Amino acid sequence: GLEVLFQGPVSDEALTLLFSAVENGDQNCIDLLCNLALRNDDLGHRVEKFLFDLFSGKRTGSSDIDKKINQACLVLHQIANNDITKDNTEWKKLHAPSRLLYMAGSATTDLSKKIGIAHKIMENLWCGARMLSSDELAAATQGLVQESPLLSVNYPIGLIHPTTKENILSTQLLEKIAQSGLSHNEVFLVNTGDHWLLCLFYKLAEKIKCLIFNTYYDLNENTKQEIIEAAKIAGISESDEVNFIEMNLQNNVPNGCGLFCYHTIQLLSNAGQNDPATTLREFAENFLTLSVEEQALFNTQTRRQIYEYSLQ
Ligand SMILES: [K+]
Ligand SMILES: [K+]
Repeated sequence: GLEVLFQGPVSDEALTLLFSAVENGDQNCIDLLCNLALRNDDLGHRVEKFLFDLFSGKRTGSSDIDKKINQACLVLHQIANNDITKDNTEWKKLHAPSRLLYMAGSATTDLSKKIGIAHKIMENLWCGARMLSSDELAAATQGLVQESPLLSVNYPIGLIHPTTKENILSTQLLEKIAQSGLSHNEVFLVNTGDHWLLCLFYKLAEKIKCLIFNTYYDLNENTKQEIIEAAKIAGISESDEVNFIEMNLQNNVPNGCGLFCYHTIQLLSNAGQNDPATTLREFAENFLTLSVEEQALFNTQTRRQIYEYSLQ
């Protein structure tokens, strides 16, 4: 029944058939899966994505298919570190930032066998406590909203410039207003040391509303004031109109401030006709009712879905 994988463009159904076979099969089906995702052709590309979507939680799967993927990742790890593969740098999937190389590098805990892999992708890319860089966050948050014209995300900045003490959020706002104006929803991602803040500017019928989403410990009145000063540039009247939503969610999600910024923008993109403050506050409250494992799974899955934008 798997003969259809080699007959013309591969159906989304034929792919589910493949992973159904892997779920119920043994080492042959795993080896077949790896062989197919290693291909340069369109079929290899389709298999590679479907596999990555299951590896990242973008597609749900049985707990049995997750265990097959862990094996596929280990097989690819061994192929990526094999001497034959290293001698043939023309094999793009094994020498470039690919989904396949990322999955391969997630197979052990020995960094000694992830060095070359990491270099080809760009250091421990698979750490669950990585404080996200601005470029990595910029790629993911903006790719996330390509199909949402009403939702605009800006390049991640710091709140205050180190060598001049100037409000950068004040300048980014000014420039965005001059360059394109403020969209229906305007997202600004602002760094305050270790922390990424989600600054959402949204209009409620000719009335600008501001909203700050903090997923760590609460903020200093100093940093809060610098934000408000910037917030007033966008047409916010008095400091009381700025809504600071602050709930620490980063106990079991270390340095996950950028992770929550990403997932938040996704929530806003899929619930367009609603209230941002409610959408976010309900998430943060619901997130605290989850188990340690459900949170650690969010940590892992969001990190993998984020880095996909830094891959080909
Ligand atoms: K957009
Ligand atoms: K705009």
